[PDB]
Amino acid sequence: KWKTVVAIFVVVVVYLVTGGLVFRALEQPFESSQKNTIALEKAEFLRDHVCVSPQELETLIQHALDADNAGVSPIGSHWDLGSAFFFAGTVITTIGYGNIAPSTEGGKIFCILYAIFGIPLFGFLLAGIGDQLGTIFGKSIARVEKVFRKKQVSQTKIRVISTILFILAGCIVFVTIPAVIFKYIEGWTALESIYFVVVTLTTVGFGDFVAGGNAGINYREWYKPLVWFWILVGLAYFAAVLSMIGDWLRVLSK
Amino acid sequence: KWKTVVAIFVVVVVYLVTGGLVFRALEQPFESSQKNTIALEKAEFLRDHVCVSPQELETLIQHALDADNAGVSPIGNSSHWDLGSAFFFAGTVITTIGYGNIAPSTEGGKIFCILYAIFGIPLFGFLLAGIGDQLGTIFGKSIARVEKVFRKIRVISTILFILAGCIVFVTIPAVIFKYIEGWTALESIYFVVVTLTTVGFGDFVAGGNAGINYREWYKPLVWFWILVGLAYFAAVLSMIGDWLRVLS
Ligand SMILES: [K+]
Ligand SMILES: [K+]
Ligand SMILES: [K+]
Ligand SMILES: [K+]
Repeated sequence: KWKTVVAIFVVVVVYLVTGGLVFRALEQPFESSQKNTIALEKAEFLRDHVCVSPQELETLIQHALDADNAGVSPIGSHWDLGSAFFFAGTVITTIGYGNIAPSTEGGKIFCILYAIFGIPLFGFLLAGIGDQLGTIFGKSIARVEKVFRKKQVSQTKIRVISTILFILAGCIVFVTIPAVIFKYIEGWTALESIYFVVVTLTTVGFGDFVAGGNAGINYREWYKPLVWFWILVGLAYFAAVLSMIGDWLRVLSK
Repeated sequence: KWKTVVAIFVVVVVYLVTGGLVFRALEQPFESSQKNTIALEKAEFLRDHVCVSPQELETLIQHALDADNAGVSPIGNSSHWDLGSAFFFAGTVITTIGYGNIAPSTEGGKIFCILYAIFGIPLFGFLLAGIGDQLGTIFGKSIARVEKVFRKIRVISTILFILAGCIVFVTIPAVIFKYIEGWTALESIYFVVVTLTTVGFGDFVAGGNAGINYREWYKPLVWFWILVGLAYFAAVLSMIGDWLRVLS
């Protein structure tokens, strides 16, 4: 119904206006801070180095940015058999970190066709893992559900206890335990690790934090595909969690 | 069934190995080219400018990168967190596109983004399902008018919907982004596909240029296109999924 479509639209538009105001309240002071810091650092380089013109400076910065955009650090491979495999995975899962992206015209063309047919192909694997996890957790939850049924507990509370039991159990295995590993391996903060997990498993994938992206960290070859395996089982868990939040939002709608 | 789950896994693993080899065949020679280009550009700067030491060169390059990571161009008044630009950022999280050209740098901004995504993505799901049902009624009533003419079929209707929607949601907006943002014909189509599949690399982001001073009607209209375009692409990717299930 169009009447209900307009209602959800008004809620979403308000939710975005609200979100945007909270984000600028938390981010605009830091943005202004970095805007002034680069203004000062560029101005002090032209003071200290008189043999450098303001135009020659901008040309160098542009050359450094062009290199960084291409996935090459302008300080001091991303397409190796393993790193390219994980890139492909990032496209198929719709995460799209963008820390690396195709620069070649042909690379962009192949990326279009690869995503179009690859994303539905993953959909089957994600639905398959989703059904398997629903059988593993489903059998474990039923064992607990039978215990409360004997205790004359209401059908309401049992379903509530089960929903909190599944979320809490999976949150340990797919969110907490991997974030502890990323905090130690990648060397991020407790917040930045949880932030990476949520941003990854929601398929948002900003690319500010990417597992196995540090030049200084020389971790073994098994880490990159193991991260992709965590993603595979973690996306199925998060899909169920986001579906339950949707289900609870439908309850609040009625 | 687990027997079919392992089968799809083997297909996906092969598809990734294949994909990775095609991507490196197209990208690794250019990567090596840019690796040598920055090496020579830095070496030429230190030759032409003797008053600059190799240490103070890396320090500025580092300062420039730090600024770019924070979403501030180290080139050359404009903001990324203004009422309108922050609204589009919120939209990017909710649609799961996540361009990442801008992302929260604050610990609090990161905390709020976790909660915002968790409750916001399902909220969008309803709006996307609602637009999906409405488009299915608009395109469904228009296809039935043509279907009645030939009766006096399902394959002919699928080709008609894909071609019609591809003009309205992919072709026409790509032409606008090529003129407004100033991208190539390829880069505009590439941006549209990367955006409407919710991949969102962030290499190309509408309303991201510092030099381009587009009005307050540009940034929200882009999200309005994202809103109706995601519903179209969701149906297209569902049909490709349906077609693959037939081949299975
Ligand atoms: K990104
Ligand atoms: K994404
Ligand atoms: K992304
Ligand atoms: K996505």
